[PDB]
Amino acid sequence: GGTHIDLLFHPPRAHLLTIKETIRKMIKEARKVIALVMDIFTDVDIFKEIVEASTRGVSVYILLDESNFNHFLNMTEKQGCSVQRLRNIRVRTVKGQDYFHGKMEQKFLLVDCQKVMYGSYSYMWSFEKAHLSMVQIITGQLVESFDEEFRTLYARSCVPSSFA
Amino acid sequence: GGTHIDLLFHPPRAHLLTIKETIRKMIKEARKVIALVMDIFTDVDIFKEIVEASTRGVSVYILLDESNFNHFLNMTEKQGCSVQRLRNIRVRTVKGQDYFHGKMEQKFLLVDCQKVMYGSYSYMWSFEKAHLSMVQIITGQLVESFDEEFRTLYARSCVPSSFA
Ligand SMILES: Fc1ccc(Cn2cnc3ccccc32)cc1
Ligand SMILES: Fc1ccc(Cn2cnc3ccccc32)cc1
Ligand SMILES: Fc1ccc(Cn2cnc3ccccc32)cc1
Ligand SMILES: Fc1ccc(Cn2cnc3ccccc32)cc1
Repeated sequence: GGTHIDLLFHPPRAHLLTIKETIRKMIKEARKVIALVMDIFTDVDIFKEIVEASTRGVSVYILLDESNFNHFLNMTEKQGCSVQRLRNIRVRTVKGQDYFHGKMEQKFLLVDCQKVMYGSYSYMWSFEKAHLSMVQIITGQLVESFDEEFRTLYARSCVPSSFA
Repeated sequence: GGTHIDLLFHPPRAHLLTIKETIRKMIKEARKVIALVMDIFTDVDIFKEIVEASTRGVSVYILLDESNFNHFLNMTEKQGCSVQRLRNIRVRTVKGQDYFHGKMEQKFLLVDCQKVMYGSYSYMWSFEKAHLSMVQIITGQLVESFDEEFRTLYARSCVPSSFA
C-alpha cells in the first residue's frame, strides 16, 4: 500500500486533459464525499459541477481562505445559487495570524478519500487563461495525510460571518 | 527506485523544524546545485543562505515570477548584494499570458537533483509570521520530474529587464 503521483500542467504538457477538465472530471465521478480546500473560488464552471455533485447526494465540504471568501460569495450570488439553501454543501472559512491579514495558503481537492489534486491551481478564470501552474494527482497512502490535514483545517475554521 | 514524501506544516505539526528552518537547512547542505522556482522572494534570511551557498561553490539557478521580480530586486539592493556581481547565481523571470498580468504560479526548491521542497510556502516574511501553509519534502524518482519541470520553465524564461 504505497503512493502514486502524476503531474499535470497548465498549459498542458503530455497529458490529454487540462487541469480544469481534470477537476471537473474528478467532481463528476465523486460518489460520496468532496473535501475542498481553496484560497479563492470564483470559477463558475467548477462551482456548477460541485452543485451538481451535491444534488446527486454527494456530501461536499469546502474550506475557504477567510480574506477572499467575499469573492466566492459574490460568485454564488451571481449564479443565483446560495450555498446556505443547498443541503449537501457546507462551507467554513480559515484564516492565519493577523499583523495585515494572515491567510490560509493551502489548496487541494480530496474526493472519496481516494484521490487528491494538490498544487498551485486556484479555482479562478485567471488559472485557465493567464497563469502557469502545476498539480499532482495523488492516490494511495498519502491521501490519508490529506484527509488528516483537511480535518485539522476544519477544526480551526469558523462559520462565515455572512451565514445566519 | 520509488518516491518518498514527508509533509511539513506552518505552524509546525509533529515535526521538529519549521518549514523555514528546513529551507535554510536544505540550502546549507547543498553540495552542487540549487534550483529554485519562486513567485515572490523577499526573505532576507533565506537569501543570505543562498549567497552563502554560492560562495561555497554551489551553482544557484533562480526562476522568479516576472510581475513580482521588483520585490526581489529591492530586497537584494537593501542587502547590498547585487545578484549580477555574484558569479555562481543566475536569475531569470517567467511570466504567463497577459489579458491583467499572467503569472508563474509555481514554486519549489530542488537541491542537488536529490531533494525537492514543494508546496504553498513563498519566501516572504508573511509565510513565517502570518500564513498557514504546507510543503512536501520529496526524494526518489519524482525528483526527476521536478528537474524536468525546472528545465522546461527555464526554457520559457527571460533575462530580467533590469540586467545589462
Ligand atoms: F472531516 C469532517 C467532515 C465534515 C465536517 C463538518 N463540516 C461542516 N462544514 C464543513 C466545512 C468544511 C469541512 C467540514 C465541514 C467536519 C469534519
Ligand atoms: F488548455 C489551454 C492551453 C492554452 C491556453 C492558452 N495559453 C497558452 N499559453 C498559456 C500560458 C498560460 C496560460 C494559458 C496559456 C489555455 C488553455
Ligand atoms: F538546467 C539548466 C540549468 C541552468 C541553466 C542556465 N541558467 C542561467 N540562468 C538560469 C536561471 C535559472 C535556471 C537556469 C539558468 C539552464 C538549464
Ligand atoms: F514556528 C512558528 C510557530 C508559530 C508562529 C506564530 N503563529 C502561531 N499561529 C500561527 C498561524 C500562522 C502563522 C504563524 C503562526 C510562528 C512560527
